Amino acid sequence: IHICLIKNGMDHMYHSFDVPKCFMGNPITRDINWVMFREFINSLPGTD
Repeated sequence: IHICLIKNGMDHMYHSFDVPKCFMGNPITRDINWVMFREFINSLPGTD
C-alpha cells in the first residue's frame, strides 16, 4: 500500500495516516472503538 501511494504521489497522505476519528472514541482521550473495527473488517470487500 505504501509503495502504491508513493507511485500515486500520496507519500504525504500516507505519512499523515492516523486512527480515523470515527474509529477513535474521542480526540482528547486515547480510546478505541474495537467493535466498529471488527464490523469494518468483516465488511471489507476483498477482490478475487
